[PDB]
This record gives sequence, structure tokens and C-alpha cells, in this order.
Amino acid sequence: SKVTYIIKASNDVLNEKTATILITIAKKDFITAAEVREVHPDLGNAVVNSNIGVLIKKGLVEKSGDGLIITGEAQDIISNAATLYAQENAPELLK
Repeated sequence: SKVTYIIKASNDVLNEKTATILITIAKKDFITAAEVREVHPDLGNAVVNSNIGVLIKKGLVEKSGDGLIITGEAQDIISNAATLYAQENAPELLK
């Protein structure tokens, strides 16, 4: 997971943890907190919940009923980030 690009496009508001949780939510619309927790065994279950909350208080994620979905702000960081990465790895990606 390419969190350095994310932390970069976020002007360093994001750390390695809030960045990795952001990608998971970005990747699956209406994903739940319980599934975000399961794909990050590395992290504490209450750590994931905290950092999801830190992402809602920043205007990057919002809750839709039971599910989690990323804001337009968040998708600017994601598209910036992936374009950065893609250009630094282009000949490796394009084969």
C-alpha cells in the first residue's frame, strides 16, 4: 500500500495509518468499519475505529447509514497520489 504518495498529496495531514485506511474505503463504496478492521490485522481494532473517526472529522470520509464512503476532498488526494506514483513507475506498470 502506497501511503507515502498519499501522505504527500495530503500535505502531511495524514500519517501512515490514516492513509492506509483511506485507500481501503476509496476502493470499496459503502464498505463497513468491520471490514476495514479485518483487512488491517496489523492494527488494533480500536486503532482502526479511532483513525476512521479522525478521517470523518477531517472531511475525507463520511458515513452513509452503516457504510463508509470518501468525500470529494479525499478523492483529490487519491487521484493526485496515484498520478504521482504512476509517473514514477510508468515503465514497470505499462508492460
